Amino acid sequence: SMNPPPPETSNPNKPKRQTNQLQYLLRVVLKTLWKHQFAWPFQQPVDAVKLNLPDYYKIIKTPMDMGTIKKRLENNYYWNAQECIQDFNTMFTNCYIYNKPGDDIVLMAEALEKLFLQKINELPT
Repeated sequence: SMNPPPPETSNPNKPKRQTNQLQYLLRVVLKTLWKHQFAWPFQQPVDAVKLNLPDYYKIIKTPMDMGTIKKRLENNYYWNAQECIQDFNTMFTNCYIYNKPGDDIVLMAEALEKLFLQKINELPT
């Protein structure tokens, strides 16, 4: 029922890059999803205490959220675009795992994921 430490956003010994694809992931992908009307549940780690979801972190063992992704991008945490794309997909998958089809939160994730897919379809070479 308690919250775990959040995913790390800083690790000085992890090697880092600022590739054109990573810049696109921040300036296009993250920015588009972050401003969406349905972004709010995904803008920070799930607070299982405040939301009264005592089983959330029993089921979700690789938590991820756009607040974490935003900090990772702004902090140049990643080596490549695939790492960041994986974080987005982990976020969506966690939502679908924990919740039920048709739940409001699932419809919200689906809308954000549709935009995600549209933007990553134009990921620059």
